[PDB]
Amino acid sequence: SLELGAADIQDLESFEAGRGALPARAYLQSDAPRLSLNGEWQFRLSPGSRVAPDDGWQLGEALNGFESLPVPSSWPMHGHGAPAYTNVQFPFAVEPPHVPEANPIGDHLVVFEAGPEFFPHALLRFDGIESAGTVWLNGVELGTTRGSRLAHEFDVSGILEQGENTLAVRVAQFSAASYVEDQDMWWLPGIFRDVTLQARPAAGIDDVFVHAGYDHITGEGILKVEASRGGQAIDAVVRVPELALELAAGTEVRVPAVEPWSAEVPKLYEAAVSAAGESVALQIGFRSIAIEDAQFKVNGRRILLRGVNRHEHHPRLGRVVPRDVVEAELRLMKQHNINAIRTSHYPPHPQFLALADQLGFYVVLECDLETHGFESAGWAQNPSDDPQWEDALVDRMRRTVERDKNHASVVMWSLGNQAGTGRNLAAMSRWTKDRDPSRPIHYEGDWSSEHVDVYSRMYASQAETALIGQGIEPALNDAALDARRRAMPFVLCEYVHAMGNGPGGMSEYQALFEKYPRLMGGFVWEWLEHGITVSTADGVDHYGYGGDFGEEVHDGNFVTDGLVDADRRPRPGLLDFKKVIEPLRIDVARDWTGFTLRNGQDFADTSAFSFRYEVEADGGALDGGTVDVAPVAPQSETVVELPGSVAALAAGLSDGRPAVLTVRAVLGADSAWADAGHEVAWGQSVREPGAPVPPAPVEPVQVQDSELTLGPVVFSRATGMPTSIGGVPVEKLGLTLWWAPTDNDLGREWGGADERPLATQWKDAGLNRLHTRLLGISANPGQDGGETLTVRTRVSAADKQYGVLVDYTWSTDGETVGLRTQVRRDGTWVNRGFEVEWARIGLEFVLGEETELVSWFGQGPHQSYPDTGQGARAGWFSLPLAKMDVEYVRPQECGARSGSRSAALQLGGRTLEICGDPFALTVRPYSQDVLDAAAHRPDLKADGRTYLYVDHALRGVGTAACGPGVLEQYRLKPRDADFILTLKVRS
Amino acid sequence: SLELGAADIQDLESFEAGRGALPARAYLQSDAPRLSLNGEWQFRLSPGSRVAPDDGWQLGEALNGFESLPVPSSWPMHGHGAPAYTNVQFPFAVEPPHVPEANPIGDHLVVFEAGPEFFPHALLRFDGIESAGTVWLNGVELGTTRGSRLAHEFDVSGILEQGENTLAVRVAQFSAASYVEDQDMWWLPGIFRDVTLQARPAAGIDDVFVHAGYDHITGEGILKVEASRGGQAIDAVVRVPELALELAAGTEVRVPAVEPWSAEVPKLYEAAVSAAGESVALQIGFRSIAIEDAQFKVNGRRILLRGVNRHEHHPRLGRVVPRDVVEAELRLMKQHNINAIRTSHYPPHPQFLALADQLGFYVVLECDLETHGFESAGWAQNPSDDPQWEDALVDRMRRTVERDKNHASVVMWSLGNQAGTGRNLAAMSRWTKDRDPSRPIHYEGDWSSEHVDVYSRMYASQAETALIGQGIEPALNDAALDARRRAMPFVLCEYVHAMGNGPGGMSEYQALFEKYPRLMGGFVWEWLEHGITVSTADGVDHYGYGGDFGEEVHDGNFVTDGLVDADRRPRPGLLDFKKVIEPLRIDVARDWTGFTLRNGQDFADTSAFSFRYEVEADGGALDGGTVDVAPVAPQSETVVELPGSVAALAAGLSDGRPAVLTVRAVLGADSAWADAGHEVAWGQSVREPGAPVPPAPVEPVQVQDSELTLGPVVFSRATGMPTSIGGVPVEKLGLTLWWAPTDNDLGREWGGADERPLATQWKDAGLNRLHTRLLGISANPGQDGGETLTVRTRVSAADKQYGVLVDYTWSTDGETVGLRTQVRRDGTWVNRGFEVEWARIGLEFVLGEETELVSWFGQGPHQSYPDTGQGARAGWFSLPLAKMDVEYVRPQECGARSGSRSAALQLGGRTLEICGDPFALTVRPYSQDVLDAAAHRPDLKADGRTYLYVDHALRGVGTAACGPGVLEQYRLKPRDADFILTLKVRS
Ligand SMILES: OC[C@H]1O[C@@H](O)[C@H](O)[C@@H](O)[C@H]1O
Ligand SMILES: OC[C@H]1O[C@@H](O)[C@H](O)[C@@H](O)[C@H]1O
Ligand SMILES: OC[C@H]1O[C@@H](O)[C@H](O)[C@@H](O)[C@H]1O
Ligand SMILES: OC[C@H]1O[C@@H](O)[C@H](O)[C@@H](O)[C@H]1O
Ligand SMILES: OC[C@H]1O[C@@H](O)[C@H](O)[C@@H](O)[C@H]1O
Ligand SMILES: OC[C@H]1O[C@@H](O)[C@H](O)[C@@H](O)[C@H]1O
Ligand code: NA
Ligand code: NA
Repeated sequence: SLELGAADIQDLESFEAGRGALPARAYLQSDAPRLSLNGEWQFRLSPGSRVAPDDGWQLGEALNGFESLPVPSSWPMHGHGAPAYTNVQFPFAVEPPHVPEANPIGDHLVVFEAGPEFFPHALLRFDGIESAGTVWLNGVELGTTRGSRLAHEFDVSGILEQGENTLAVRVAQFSAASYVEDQDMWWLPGIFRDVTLQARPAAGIDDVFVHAGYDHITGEGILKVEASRGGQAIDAVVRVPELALELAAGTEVRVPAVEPWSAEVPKLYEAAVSAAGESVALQIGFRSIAIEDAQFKVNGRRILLRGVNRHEHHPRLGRVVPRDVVEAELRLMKQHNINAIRTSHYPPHPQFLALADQLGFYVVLECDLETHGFESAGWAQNPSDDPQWEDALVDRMRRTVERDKNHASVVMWSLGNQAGTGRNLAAMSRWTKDRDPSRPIHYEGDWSSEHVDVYSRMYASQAETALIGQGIEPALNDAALDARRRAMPFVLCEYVHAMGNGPGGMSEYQALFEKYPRLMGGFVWEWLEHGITVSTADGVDHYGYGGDFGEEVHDGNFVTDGLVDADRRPRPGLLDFKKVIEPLRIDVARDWTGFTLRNGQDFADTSAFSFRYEVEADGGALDGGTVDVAPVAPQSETVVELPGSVAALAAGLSDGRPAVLTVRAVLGADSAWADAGHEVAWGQSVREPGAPVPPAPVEPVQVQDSELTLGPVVFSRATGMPTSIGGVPVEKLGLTLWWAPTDNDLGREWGGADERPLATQWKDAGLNRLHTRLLGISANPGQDGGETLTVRTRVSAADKQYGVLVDYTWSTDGETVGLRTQVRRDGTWVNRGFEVEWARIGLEFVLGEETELVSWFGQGPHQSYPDTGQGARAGWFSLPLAKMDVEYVRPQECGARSGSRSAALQLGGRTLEICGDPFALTVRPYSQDVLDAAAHRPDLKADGRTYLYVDHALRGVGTAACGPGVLEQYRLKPRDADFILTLKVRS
Repeated sequence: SLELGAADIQDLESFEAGRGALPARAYLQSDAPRLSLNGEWQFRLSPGSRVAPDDGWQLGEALNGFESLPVPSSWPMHGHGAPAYTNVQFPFAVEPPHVPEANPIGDHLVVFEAGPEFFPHALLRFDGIESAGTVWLNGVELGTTRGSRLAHEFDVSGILEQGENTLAVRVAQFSAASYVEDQDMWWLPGIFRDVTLQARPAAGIDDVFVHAGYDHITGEGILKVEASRGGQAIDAVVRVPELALELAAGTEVRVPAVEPWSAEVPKLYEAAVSAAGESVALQIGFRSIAIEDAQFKVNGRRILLRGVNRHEHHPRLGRVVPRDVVEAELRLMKQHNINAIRTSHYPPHPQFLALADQLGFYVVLECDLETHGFESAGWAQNPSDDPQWEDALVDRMRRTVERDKNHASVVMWSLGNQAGTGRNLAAMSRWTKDRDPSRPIHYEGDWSSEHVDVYSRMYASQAETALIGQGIEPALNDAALDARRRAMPFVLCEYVHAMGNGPGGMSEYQALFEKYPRLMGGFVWEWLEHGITVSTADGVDHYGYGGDFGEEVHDGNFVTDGLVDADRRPRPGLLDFKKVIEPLRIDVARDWTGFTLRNGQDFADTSAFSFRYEVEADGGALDGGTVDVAPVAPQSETVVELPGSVAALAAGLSDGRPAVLTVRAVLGADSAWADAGHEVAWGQSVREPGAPVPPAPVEPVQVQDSELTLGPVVFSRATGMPTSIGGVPVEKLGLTLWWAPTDNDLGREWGGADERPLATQWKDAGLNRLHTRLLGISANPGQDGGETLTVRTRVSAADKQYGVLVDYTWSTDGETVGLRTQVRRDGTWVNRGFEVEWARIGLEFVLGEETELVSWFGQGPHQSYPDTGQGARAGWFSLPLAKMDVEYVRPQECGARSGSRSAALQLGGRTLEICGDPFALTVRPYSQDVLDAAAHRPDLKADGRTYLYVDHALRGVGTAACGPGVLEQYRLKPRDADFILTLKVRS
């Protein structure tokens, strides 16, 4: 046997959960001496095990080949190799437990000093190594690590020396464990969480298990704090000063009056558990979880989960998320009405849990297990059902549960994600139910729900969710399993996939969640885009995605699918989500005399809020103030009268003049997660402006050799299009039916005979390449010598027989211009046997000047499409042109402002004003073809023109990249249509 | 009505066949004064009719805007606009008769002088204008032209002036006629054929209709020459000196003994038809065409059509083909055994016909009509069935027939191509049968064959062709039409689509053509690639195809689909086609005592040929000479004994020594189309070399720290691959299963549930991204202390569970190296529910040095794949590395030499020699990934290495880009396999 590296590879191919580590336990704050070994280490990278040197480097001998590297790190974020993104597909041949030859091996070394406080006993702790570590101290092998996002501790007693010590860690990127770590995220090897030396004094405390329940009938807490050392229960004293408690560890007591913990009111009691040689500090939240009457209840009440799936990602550091970024992102979540987090799909940094306890989130704490890449082979060889993997998978669940079991915020344990079904998942569930019956078990992969306590799905349609909400879904074949599942509450562990422009359809889910007790709510996929900061050859920073790092196989921009970008800047979807899930409902009366207020919270009343009103008109705010609202109980409602000055204004306003009344609930005082005045909920009542009044057509058409003039409009006799309006140059005017496909439009809409993505349907139909033929131009008699001008055109595409006849009728009184557009289908819009849907029915004006500022009356400030824009409120808005865009990583259709009634574009020294019945407004400095072709933001370039889109109709954006497409009510099928606009130019 | 250009556009949208032209007539060589107006004209281009100036330019006033342009020309070939390629799809919206707004309008002007010989009567002739011309002379509008490849003449009597004249022609690229001119070719506007002034003397001859039949029973000619002036029969004298004839025009006579015309023996008789004021010169070929007993017969005998489809294209001049290029390409066709031409899909230059008469080709002369782009809408609005188009389509057929009716080479009239079915095609057929019953009518678009005389198909499979050949195809529903069609002879007007590497499957068609009298033969699609010469930014010339000229819609490289490149350089397909269709069959006896000879000609005996033999061995020619063969009658065979010295050599050769006997039929004397010694047919008998003798394994394996040595081979202990063989550096050795997709592999194979192109099947299966895992390396006991080395590997792809186990066993005696490769499937090669076919089972050696010369024993000199290579004969070959490649316009798999038994690569100062049972040999200076990624030849770059492919199995190439894919016998399904090679390095 002559090949090199055989012993290293046999270890990497092991089915065992590693070796040599101390038993799994909780992460505990203790007074035992602690030394962090994080800092600058030495690092050497080899391309695989067979060439990784065996040169005594573990002693500090072979310094050459090594260079400085920060630890913790994801090493490809620091110039060593490259990140690689795959969604489902494995990046290596699927033949478990074997590893590919190209397998980056990273050797890490650090020298540190240990004082006498670390003797006689100490351990070394590793909070995360992706994916396989072998650890040596002073040349002695301590053992190995498996379970990339799980903690391992090694006893160093008798190996650690007083004074200098040399720690060496060989990390393999790929191992047998990679087959059970196939999450949809970047593959990033490294020692990516804390490395800590901890003294283990005699008569200490190794593990603690807090049991802190709440009896909602009596208001009592139920407390038992177990404590152990070396696997044996120990005498220890538990002190909870705020509750006047001093009790023995291991005894259950009833605490007469506790304030219970919830995400809404995250009450924590400081406690200490003390033995002779060590004391542990705890924060105890009293809460009990129950499943009863097909409802998920906390402290005796059904709750509504307004959730996100949170991965750990940083655009420059990879899987290392600095604490300040964590704290800020959790506050950002609370600022957007989120109350729940799923740790997709592995345990988070150990210090995350205390922050969730403190700020208040219901947490689904998920084990590091995902075998999704076996699905393509019908789950053949799936680790979850293979006996050889049982110990490894039970170990993952054990380490997951033991680490985080003391945290009130953890309300459910999840077995993993997309791991199929099998005997080892059942073993993990059995182990967990025996160890910790206080928390229900979650796992979506087995729809029969045989081994879980809630029924979980991902991306079930709104329609199917309504059936489940009513308890009327189709039955499982096994009547006993059906009876069990039908009596379970239902959660969407992933829904409304938030990739690109979207997600559409959030309101339809939310109405169901709020109506049906069996529906627990849902967790958006996902909180963040995993963009990675890169730069062009000219130094322009932007986010990269799959394939931008030379990957042979990858899934492109499916890793940029979040509510916020990788720097935690909100996408429009987050602003809409905040509104959709707002925990108070404010319904303002049409007559402005008051509002109905529903408190949708589960535990808190409305006393935390200040209720403010404001009336705005074109000239600015006409009135505003606060109203005193007697606190409304959870799940109750009331009617609140507004001050008489508000209704007096409504009465006084001349009909047709626009005005907006907004009632908002803001924090009355600072909280831990936002300042006083932070807006939580709002409602409005709008007095809409009258429809536009087209001008009397009293100006005649003047005929020149090559142009026509009609008041302030000049037209080409060769094209029929305006070439200037009030001196604003017009390069082109034409009909639009298409937009640059969103990420959702690039997804297949399964079901029905046509499974092409909408983008492909449009391409095949030629909708991305429309052309216009001029049929004729004629003047018609107007008023008092004036005339109208009708330009007749037909729009179609090369090689197609279908078209739309489009007639433009122009009129003017010399100041205002009227434009009537009439669209009539000429032939059936069917291509390849299927109907061709449209993106819009609108006009594109290409103006020969740049726009500095865009103002409008409608909704805003951010974009809105028919099935989004919940967060866009009625009002007057004004933005610099650059701020109208949306910085999606892959540029795509975005930035439309639906529901507009008037718009004004400042183009140098002139203002172009447009009025209509509701229209969508978009303004860009580059064309739709530039937007479509661009794969990253630096591909966009301004060309000196203004591209102005006025849409009479728009389709929705849906979630077709993963889950439901556009719901029927928001689809735009071909139709005939007519609409009027008025235009004016002010100088 | 205020738009510009309305009158011009109404004319362009006219359904009429133009206006003002003289009646259609023959192209006739006459003694009337003729002046060619070809030369340097003045030219101005506008983007459409609405902006095309009406500035009096027709008089020579508006010189500015005009620049010099050669006429004839295709104007986009001279920097004015750009060529655009579409196959089927129209490049404009389909709404006949309307034209798009973007419609290049080219104004052409020339001043010329006319002497007194052009008075009182003269005409102007235009032999082609694409697509719509309006003609003025001295400011007077003569009329308009429709039918782009048809001739028009205009009377200029009373308009032409003695002295200076100004001719003006406005040409529109697009018109209503574009809807009936949708051939698969470049769209190229221009005045692209001759412009001629012709005097029309009094008492002259306007038209002549030659009728020249042949009675094969008596050997007599049947002659009648009709002559007319102004539509009336005239007295004229017909003189045929070689036949001693002086007769009146309009009288039918029997000529006692004529030598008949055929493509094989194109006998022409010079004749003159003379009236008082004009004489016409003719070449008369006597031949009669008959359909009888379901056979197409000429001069009483069934013929076999060995044909090509000939478009008119030049890579720098467009639709203008210089006469010297025409003459050379026709000789090239004859040099490759072609005897028939289809003028796809329009009449050729008028002077082509005399060349076909003279050189000898059976011509299918096809009308300028193709409406293929209406098929996508179910033929809705198809001009062929629309009454408004009747006059226009009958006019096209009339002009087609009248121009060329006097030519013996025209044996069938074709109505057009891919024009669907309809009443106007029936009208065209009726008109033609009435006007010229001497020629059968062809049209493939109506499979019922109701209005034609032969049954024509395009790309019918070999299987379906065999059924038709036997008269057993499924019946038409109408019993009367079925009886008619079943009694028709059958032609493939297009078959064996010759795009890229291919066409495969030619032999299977040819065997049927030769076996079944009803099968007339076939015309390859197509003679030439329509490449257009372009240059890179660095000045590297190459051919461009669709999309290389900025087209919005195009069909890519489907215009480069020929047997020769646009400069008439043969592709390998032409060399194979020549052999497939060779008109003599030479079957050499295994014992080298003689050969059987079949004369497959229809009229000629074998007296034109010299029969030569040659015996070659490794050292060179051992013997050769000529053998006297008594002339063999058409369709007969004989046995010919070879000189005894040949068999004496065979007897004397030691068994296992290779030797090749080749018998060839060459021209004994110069012909009009090739020189004496030109090879027409050949056959061989091969004494094959013995199988390779692997060495005695008497050298042991020497183990070093990181390498192993086994005689002259060094191996890496990290990869198991050789790193040098005899000092030749080896960068990589591995198994191959894939090749860079050919044009055929990018085509869909219709039928069955899987219609992905093979290239897509491979991509989805990961066959283009295989990786290898090392399982182990071990030494085994050899002989007398020696050892063998077995390297065990597994080949698979990321995210797939299927693989192949590949074991390499190495042995050496210190000079020769033995390599045994064993391949075993591990799991089923099924992906997306369908079996994954392989391109090959072979080895790729990547050598770290450049190869200067490649030599081999096998077949050659050109490439061969399992279903091609008919033209590659057995022998010894040697080529510089560059000449091993094939210069396809889109680079793709090519250059394999199948059937090799030994190869030698000269790499600097060393020669690497390889021996095996039959293997395919390929050698390249760039990798397969470079070949696949390259879209044009300058994308290929040498990297300083040698890529050597040794294939134990290869799949065929088929014709799946259009028509049959690889036939079952040539497909390569996954299998287990083993094979032996020997290697030696000589310094
Ligand atoms: O777990 C390791 C990480 O822990 C975070 O809390 C810290 O802010 C980061 O800098 C890094 O050290
Ligand atoms: O003010 C900036 C941000 O800071 C928070 O503290 C505040 O409460 C939020 O509403 C947000 O506006
Ligand atoms: O009359 C203006 C027209 O210009 C053409 O160049 C274009 O193809 C048409 O779609 C239309 O825009
Ligand atoms: O028909 C026009 C063409 O005719 C060819 O015979 C000639 O060689 C070309 O130069 C061009 O004049
Ligand atoms: O010799 C060059 C070429 O020229 C032809 O005249 C000859 O007959 C052909 O066989 C070809 O070889
Ligand atoms: O042992 C050599 C190997 O090297 C790796 O880098 C490659 O992925 C494998 O396919 C194989 O070539
Ligand atoms: Na884009
Ligand atoms: Na290629």
